[PDB]
Amino acid sequence: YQKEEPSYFSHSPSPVEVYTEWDPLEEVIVGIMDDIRVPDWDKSLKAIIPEENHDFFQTYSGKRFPEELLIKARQEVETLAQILQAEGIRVKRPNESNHHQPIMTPHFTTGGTFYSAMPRDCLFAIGKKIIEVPMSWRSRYFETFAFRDILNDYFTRGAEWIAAPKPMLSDDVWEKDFDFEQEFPFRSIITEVEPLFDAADFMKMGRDIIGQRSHATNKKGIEWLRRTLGPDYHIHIYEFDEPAPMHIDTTILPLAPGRVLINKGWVPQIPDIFKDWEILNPPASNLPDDHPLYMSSNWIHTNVLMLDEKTVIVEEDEEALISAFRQWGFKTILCPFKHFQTFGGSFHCATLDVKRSGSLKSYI
Amino acid sequence: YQKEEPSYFSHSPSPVEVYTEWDPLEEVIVGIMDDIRVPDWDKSLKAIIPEENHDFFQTYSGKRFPEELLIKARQEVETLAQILQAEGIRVKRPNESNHHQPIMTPHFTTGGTFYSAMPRDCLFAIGKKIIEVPMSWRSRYFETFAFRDILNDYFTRGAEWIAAPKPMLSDDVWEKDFDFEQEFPFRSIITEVEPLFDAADFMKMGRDIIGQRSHATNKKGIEWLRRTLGPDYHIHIYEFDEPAPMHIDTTILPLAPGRVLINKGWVPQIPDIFKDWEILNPPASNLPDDHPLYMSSNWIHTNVLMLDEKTVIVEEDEEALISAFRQWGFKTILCPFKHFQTFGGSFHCATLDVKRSGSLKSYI
Repeated sequence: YQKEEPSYFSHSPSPVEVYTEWDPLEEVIVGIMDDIRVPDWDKSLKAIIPEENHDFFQTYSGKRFPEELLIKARQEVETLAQILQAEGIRVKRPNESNHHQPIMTPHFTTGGTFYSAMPRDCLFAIGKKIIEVPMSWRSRYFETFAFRDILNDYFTRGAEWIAAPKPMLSDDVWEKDFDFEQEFPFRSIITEVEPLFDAADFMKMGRDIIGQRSHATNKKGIEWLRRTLGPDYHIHIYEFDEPAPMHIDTTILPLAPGRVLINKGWVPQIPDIFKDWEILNPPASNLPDDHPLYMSSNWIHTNVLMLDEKTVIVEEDEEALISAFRQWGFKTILCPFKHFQTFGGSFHCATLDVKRSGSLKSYI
Repeated sequence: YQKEEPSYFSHSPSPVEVYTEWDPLEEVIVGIMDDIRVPDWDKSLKAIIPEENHDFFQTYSGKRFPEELLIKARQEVETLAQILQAEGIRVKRPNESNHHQPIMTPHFTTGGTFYSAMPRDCLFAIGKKIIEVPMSWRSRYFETFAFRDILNDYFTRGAEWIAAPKPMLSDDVWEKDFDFEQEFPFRSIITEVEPLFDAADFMKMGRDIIGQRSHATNKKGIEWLRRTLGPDYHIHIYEFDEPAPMHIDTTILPLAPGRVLINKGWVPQIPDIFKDWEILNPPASNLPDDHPLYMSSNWIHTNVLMLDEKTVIVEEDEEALISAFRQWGFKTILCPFKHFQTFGGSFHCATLDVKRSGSLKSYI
């Protein structure tokens, strides 16, 4: 009689383990800026991108961004990674890849991929799970491939590495009766044909998670996250006043137990899970009006990263915000990032916290 | 304060619920035989396709199978579907798709997909989970798309519908220095660069699952399925003497509690979980030597399907085995299927049991 084969992996604790946005950070993924590609102009971009930039994205669809802005964005994210290394944190970076090659799938084609700069959009990590999300942007279909050396490694060492079903993203994804000139109120550009969501529509609070619907995240996608995470976690969905919402990390940022940064202008009614929390309202950005912001509001400066309950990284020229964080009792670590922010994210979007020290608790 | 949005789904019970190969079958997916495509000749096919047929697969690489054979095969899977409906079983079928359109991904291209006839290969279902597995074949990259109306339906009614990370399938997926005439000892054509497996390398026995490594199922893939299923289930891996193995369902087939069909020639040492089981050795096949078999051995007739512990569907011309099943105490439902068997599978490969009545138990 034949005996079964022993296990192929050794017994090892998961290098992925994180429950909140604020526990002491131990390991983080940090995006890169390599030879990126302007995505092909379509309805996903048309619904989300600031009206003032439409002429640019239509002109450069499927081609490159200005080299001078990219060189500055590159130096800024390398500076950020060097600062995280200096704070004792393990840092992983995705690989370079060829963003400029034709892509053909059963229901769409693109001129390539997009970028590897925003790991927070394409990966969701809580507990020991790291999830490749089903993204609605066709140019982000293969975005996780650049992170695959990191993911396979986490997997071999005990991480639960799983994925939503890769979407079809046929033209059936888009609303046929959409008015692009009706900036308000929010009507989603994507339908309920399949589960879709970007990880950056959710924020982690232990046994509780806050999220929103957006042009990137539908009800099926939220329900898929609910089911996959299981009954250990509760996802609470709220609705805010931002026109054309995409990610949530410029609206609600938990910074410590009982302390949440909230975009006051877009949140006139605060989620009830914060009734006993201290509410901090961030001042407006000091960026010139001249400064290009291809893929975000003028509130991208609130997209901060917590190294622990009392330490935050914030863009170096945001003096009003920096000053506020200090009065609130936070240590500030300053980093230049305005040119990275042109490309639609700041420190939070550019990172994924995969390990923070602490256990799974309730804070509401 | 603002209250969170209610759930979007209902408390409906999962329509996927299955634990064994033999519990009374209530719902099943049955494949279709549409205008299918010959896969592009590559090293997976060279390792896996029988040597007699290499001339054909090289010469018709990326083009079609003979219509005469295809028409008969399409007839036979429709006869099967109707036979299952007449038994009172709910039958689901995938949509038609375009198998002949070029596919381009960052690390490979193909001239299309393959076929939608073998749902047992591309989907794995146990408990309430239905899983899109990471297949090693580039031509099978989008195989689950034809099934997505079924999968979306099951999901909205409560099934746990998840996926392995879609593989990169770069040329690093194959051993660069592989020699093909030394079929023994077994050496995998696919490497350990990413998790890969076909669902047909695993059989369900409640809390216990039996699987094997194959040219389509690697060590990382087995670990991935172990972790994803969790500690409710145990996967036992064994090794058999089939040359160039791809699936397990012509080698080991549990038919009822304590009764297992074992292909005696390939299994000189029986897996120890069968020490207390009755072991049924099937007789040899009845097909004439001249009958075309593209992608299988002449043991394809053991790939049977159980509708309950005492009812088995078997190919109608397999006189010896039909008689064996009756001697063993099984009701036999006969169906013509030889023409379908030419394309690599019989009843078990052609189907996926998504619901059988019963609870999770142990049979070992």
